[PDB]
Order: sequence, then C-alpha cells, then structure tokens
Amino acid sequence: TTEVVMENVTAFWEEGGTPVLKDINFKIERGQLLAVAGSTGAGKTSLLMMIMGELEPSEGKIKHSGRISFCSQFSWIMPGTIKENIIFGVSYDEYRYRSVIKACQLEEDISKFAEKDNIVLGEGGITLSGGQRARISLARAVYKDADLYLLDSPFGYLDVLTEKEIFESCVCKLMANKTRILVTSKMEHLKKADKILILHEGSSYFYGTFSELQNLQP
Ligand SMILES: Nc1nc2c(ncn2[C@@H]2O[C@H](COP(=O)(O)OP(=O)(O)OP(=O)(O)O)[C@@H](O)[C@H]2O)c(=O)[nH]1
Ligand SMILES: [Mg+2]
Repeated sequence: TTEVVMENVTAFWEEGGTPVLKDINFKIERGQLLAVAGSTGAGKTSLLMMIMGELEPSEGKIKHSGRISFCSQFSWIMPGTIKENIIFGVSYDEYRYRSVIKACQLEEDISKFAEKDNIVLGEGGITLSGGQRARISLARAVYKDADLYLLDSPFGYLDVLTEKEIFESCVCKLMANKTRILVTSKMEHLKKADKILILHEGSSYFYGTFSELQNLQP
C-alpha cells in the first residue's frame, strides 16, 4: 500500500534549537517517485536522514518499511576497481551490473580504459572528474537491491543534458518499479514525479503534483 508517510512531522537536530523540519506531510505509494526540492538549508537531506532513522520526530508520525539504498549528495570512492565500487559488497550479476552501468552512461567511460571494469580507483592512479564520481556513486546506490531509494541530489557536476538523460534512463526507466525519493530542483524531474515536496526553511512550501502547481498559475 503506502510505502513512506510523513504526517505533521516536526524535528530538531539540537534540543531547543530551531526546528529543521516543520509540520511536514507527504505520502508515497509503492513504486512511486517523490521529488524533494528547496533552497540550501531547507531540510532536504535532513528529511532523508529521518527516513533512515538518524533523526527522530518531535511531533508527528513516520511510516517506512524495508531496506534503504542511499545516494549521498557528496560523491565518494573507495580504493578498488570501478566494478568493486559499484557493486560494493553486494553479490555480483553481470546483467544487473551492465544495466546499471549503461543507465548511468558509465559504459562509455569504462570502454576507454585498457583494464575496462578493472580500472583501479581511489589509489592514486586515476583521478576521476566530479561527474564521473557522481555517476559511480549513483550507480552504487542503484545497484543495491532495496525497497526504498533515497537519491540526494545525485547529479552533481553533470551538464543539464547528461542529467536529463540519466534521470530518464536510470531514475525513470531502470528504476520504474521502485519506490524513489529524489532530492532535485529541476523542472522535468518535478514534472515526472508522482508527488512534489518543496521545502523552505524547514516548512512545506508546496506539496502536490506539478499539474496542480501549474493550475495555480495566473
Ligand atoms: N545541529 C545540526 N544541524 C544540521 C545537521 N545537518 C544539517 N543541519 C542543519 O539543518 C538545516 C537543514 O540542513 P540540510 O537538511 O542539510 O539542508 P539541505 O536542504 O539538504 O541543503 P543543501 O544540501 O545545501 O541543498 C540547516 O539549517 C543545517 O544547518 C546536523 O547534523 N547537526
Ligand atoms: Mg542536502
């Protein structure tokens, strides 16, 4: 039925501090995509942290079940091959790995190296670009089997067309049956999402659909 719910959620990082989230409400059905938008400091990553149990509500209720795969907004690499970085301790399957690689446009990068998927990262040899590290980090999160994918601004350092292509091939097509929360501000992502939550300084600036928002326009 419903995969993730927040109801009247208020939370604080620090006792007696200012609330980081204020009366937040949303629901995601199984297989849907929630886009979470808002300016820096609005509370988007903190919302993800609450779903992951790192931040408890002071008011309100939260529902979520099952395993989570989390993609940080800060890309990271550990010493090892590009294949090891993407599978990252999960069991290996050639078809699944290849599908993720292709959806993240990493096939083109990998094909250029003599060592192919065995190119070694994070050990002083290859220095990856920001966009390469972001696509590897996204691929790692998408390769993991999970009930809920939390993708925190995963398109760092990508030009707008590459971002659009990967949003479509990875988030929309490859992950079509999966419950997804994507922190993103881009118009097409909000338009393709089943629901949109725009945060501003902890509060719900807007919650609904892109179509509902368009209907409010003069
Ligand atoms: N005390 C404390 N404050 C935090 C922590 N993490 C985030 N914050 C603060 O909580 C507010 C929201 O922060 P975030 O949730 O990281 O904001 P965001 O929407 O993810 O911002 P961007 O990632 O820059 O787009 C901010 O005012 C932060 O200063 C923490 O671990 N401890
Ligand atoms: Mg953040």
